[PDB]
Amino acid sequence: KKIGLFYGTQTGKTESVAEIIRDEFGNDVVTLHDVSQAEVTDLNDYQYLIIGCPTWNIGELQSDWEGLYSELDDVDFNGKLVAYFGTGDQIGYADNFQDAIGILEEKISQRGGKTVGYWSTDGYDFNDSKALRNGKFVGLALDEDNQSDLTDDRIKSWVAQLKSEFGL
Repeated sequence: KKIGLFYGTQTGKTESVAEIIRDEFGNDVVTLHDVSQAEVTDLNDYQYLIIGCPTWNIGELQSDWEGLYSELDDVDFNGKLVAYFGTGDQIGYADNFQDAIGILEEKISQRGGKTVGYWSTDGYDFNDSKALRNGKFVGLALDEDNQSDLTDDRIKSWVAQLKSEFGL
């Protein structure tokens, strides 16, 4: 009803985590939007947003999201609070781990969005990332290929953090 969660997914992991995030928030607070069936103008309807996008393209963005990216200039995000999460492989993409959410954040904050939900890089083994803001990632970094046993606990901690930041 109040937080719009827009995700794009390739193998379905970002979508399953989006449903978990939805449940952790509860009370009909978050409405899920698969970006394959969304329009950029749908983002304008929320004052609270959660952007989900995996990184599997070594120097490109998830197809569904790749499309919306070009039209992100058509939307004013000033006043909106935005959080980010994505899936990736810190070993197979050591130099580009979670690049997708960093690209998205750069664009959105330029348009006026305020990033909420920074997440610690501790416990990850990678080299670089466009999502790296230096001591923290721009949002929740998940790795189901190497750290699937840490996923639910990470989601649990991040949602508790977002509850405070979003004022829930």
